[PDB]
Amino acid sequence: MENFQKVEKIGEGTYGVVYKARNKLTGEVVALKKIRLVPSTAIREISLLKELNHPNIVKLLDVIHTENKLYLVFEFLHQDLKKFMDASALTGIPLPLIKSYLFQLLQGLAFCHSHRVLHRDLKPQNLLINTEGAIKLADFGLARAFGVPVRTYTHEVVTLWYRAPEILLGCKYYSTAVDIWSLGCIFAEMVTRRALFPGDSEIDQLFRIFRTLGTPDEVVWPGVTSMPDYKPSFPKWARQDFSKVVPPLDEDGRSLLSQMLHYDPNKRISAKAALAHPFFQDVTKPVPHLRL
Ligand SMILES: Brc1cccc(-c2cc(NCc3ccncc3)[n+]3[nH]cnc3n2)c1
Repeated sequence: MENFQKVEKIGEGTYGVVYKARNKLTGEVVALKKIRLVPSTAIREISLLKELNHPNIVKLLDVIHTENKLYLVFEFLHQDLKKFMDASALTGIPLPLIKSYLFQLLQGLAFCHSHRVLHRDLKPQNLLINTEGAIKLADFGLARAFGVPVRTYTHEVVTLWYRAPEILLGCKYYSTAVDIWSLGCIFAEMVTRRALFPGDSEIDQLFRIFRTLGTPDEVVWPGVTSMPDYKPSFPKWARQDFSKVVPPLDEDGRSLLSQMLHYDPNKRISAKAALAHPFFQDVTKPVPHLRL
């Protein structure tokens, strides 16, 4: 830590305070993350993430285990998508830019997933943008390392808006399809300028999902009725047309959103397959209008 000078508190993450900081020797400007509670297991797992390098993954520069505390030093980026969407509310992110960002995030998932590494807590606050038209995933792999708590260290509620339904139904064993689902929800949110499923508890989240996509059953999701927190007593809602759910998204876009939104995680499109989807045939890399 003494090798850093804290420029400023950026905010309060899942695990702890996030600082913008300068390496007190090397000049480099970085994101510094203190991790609350170190266990041998988390070290070895964190250390596997330093090698998981990709242009659409926020680079983990260094892990520091000293004084029995744990800091993570990250490539610094100046804005997240949550804030960028807020800034863009009056007219929406232009579709060519939504496509570029989606395309790039799928590239980063496709990388991590091929090495068997999931995010598990994708969300706008976790997706970070620069002035070059790029977008990157933060905190990849940290959920397996440390868990995902209900409240942060500052009791701030961790949002459920982007959580896949197999998790909400108590499935113990997640696959990579959970990130696809989150990303699907983020994709719908960029398009409509409104969160898809803003639940404020687990059941409100589940039921919000149900009301839009239909209560899942053994037809669409084999094995569903036998998941840990499934209850025969769930209300049975009918599914809504996607045309109602995300206008004015185009046919290709709606078609892809649907596959990213499949109940059965096994049926849910992979990142790699999704990059091949006709939605992305005219993809480009526009530069965002950023005010820092
Ligand atoms: Br709080 C919180 C929760 C999850 C991720 C991050 C960030 C933000 C960020 N920069 C975006 C901002 C946001 C606001 N002010 C300055 C930079 N990062 N750069 C590199 N890792 C980062 N992790 C912060």
